[PDB]
Amino acid sequence: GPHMATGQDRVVALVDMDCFFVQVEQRQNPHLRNKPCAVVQYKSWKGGGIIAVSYEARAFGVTRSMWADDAKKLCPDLLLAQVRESRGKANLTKYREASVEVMEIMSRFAVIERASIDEAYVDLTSAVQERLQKLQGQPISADLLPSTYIEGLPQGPTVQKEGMRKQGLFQWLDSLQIDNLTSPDLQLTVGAVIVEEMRAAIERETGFQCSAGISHNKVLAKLACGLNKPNRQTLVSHGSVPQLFSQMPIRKIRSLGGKLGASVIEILGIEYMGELTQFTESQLQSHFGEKNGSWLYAMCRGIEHDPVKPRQLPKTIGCSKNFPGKTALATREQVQWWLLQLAQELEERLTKDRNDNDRVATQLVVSIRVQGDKRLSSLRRCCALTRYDAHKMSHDAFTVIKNCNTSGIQTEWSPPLTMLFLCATKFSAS
DNA sequence: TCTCACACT
DNA sequence: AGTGTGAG
Ligand SMILES: Nc1ccn([C@H]2C[C@H](O)[C@@H](COP(=O)(O)NP(=O)(O)OP(=O)(O)O)O2)c(=O)n1
Ligand SMILES: [Mg+2]
Ligand SMILES: [Mg+2]
Repeated sequence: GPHMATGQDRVVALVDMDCFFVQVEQRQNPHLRNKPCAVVQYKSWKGGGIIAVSYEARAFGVTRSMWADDAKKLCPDLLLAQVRESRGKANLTKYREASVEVMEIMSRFAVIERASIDEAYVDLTSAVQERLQKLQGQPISADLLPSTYIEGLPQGPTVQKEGMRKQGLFQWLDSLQIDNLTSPDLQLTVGAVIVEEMRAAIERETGFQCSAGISHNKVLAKLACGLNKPNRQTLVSHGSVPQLFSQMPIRKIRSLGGKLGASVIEILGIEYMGELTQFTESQLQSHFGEKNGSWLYAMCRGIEHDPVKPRQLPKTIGCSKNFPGKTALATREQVQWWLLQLAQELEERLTKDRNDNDRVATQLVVSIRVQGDKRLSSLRRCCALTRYDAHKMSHDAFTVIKNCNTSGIQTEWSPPLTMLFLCATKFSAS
């Protein structure tokens, strides 16, 4: 009763850019706007691999991971933009710079956790408290929430999309207790007001549209965000959780999309997140471990405590390239040339990073994959990163891996290399 | 057929 | 440390 925590202590949002790399290319090239289009990497093999898809193209069935030649069979008028290539490899600079534009705007509203190139969590608890004081128990107008869905509503005793959205929003607002500044539902609603303002600022100042989720924790905010993408935001209240989870496949929850989620389904013989409530915490810890078990017990009730970490910048800066099939690297000079290419990109990124962000990397991680190996990495080794110098980095990288060459013949390399990866890690202030 | 964070040991 | 999972 009075002592059962409900996980309603924070207001957390997740903002995720819509078809992000496509919007970056559409802003640059107006001819791609409002068209079925996709962003591809590496044009020579089957037209390139698609990594992002506009919503117009998604209507034709175009998806990420399709070859463009194959996407063209579904959507013959599909337009394409190519990722820049530098030093023989895809170069993601344009998208990293565009990400910084967005993350800097979000940071004006609250400390953010950068979760990926195109999304960030926000802890809005303090901002909401501030705004509630300013509001002075005065009602929240639907006009302040023009792109907000309230998950689960309308419900109870119109056939158009926007009509339903308004109907649900009206039911929600009509039920709100605005004279109680500690009401979690009211706190979420003020959170949604702030997120409308944030999303409007991002669109005004960059041209990019995004979606967002507002709830009491990161997992629910992420789940919420995807419910009404694109260009809308979704509020998932604590009360909405039982119905929402009652038919929600386990794999849809962040961190349960892989082997762990598959094991939950298999071991327990369930399908939906809500079905987890029937197990004791000890039962869950017995199957999935102390940490996962406690997390699952709380999460299936809508409760999660993972903090929004104050981190706006990536913790590592890495450069990698695959050399699949018959392209695997088989000579010393080949391996040395490509390590050098990677090291040169890394140096460029590291130097820019040190000037912008007042920090230096101190460890260089080198990873390879040898042909035949079914693992994503064969060998991983680290060494000291003492100077931002590509020739030194590439020579050092070769040293920590040169004993992998099982060829007595010095010039040849065996087994051939199907992947090289260099990553700068362990940053210190500078 | 290119990235980045984090748990385990 | 090095290996692996999970995700954008
Ligand atoms: N496997 C992946 C997933 C994403 N990305 C890139 C391209 C995406 O535009 C960008 C953001 O990923 P995303 O949020 O999963 N999808 P995207 O923003 O394109 O579409 P939405 O579904 O969010 O509207 O990361 C990638 O290069 N490889
Ligand atoms: Mg996105
Ligand atoms: Mg995303």
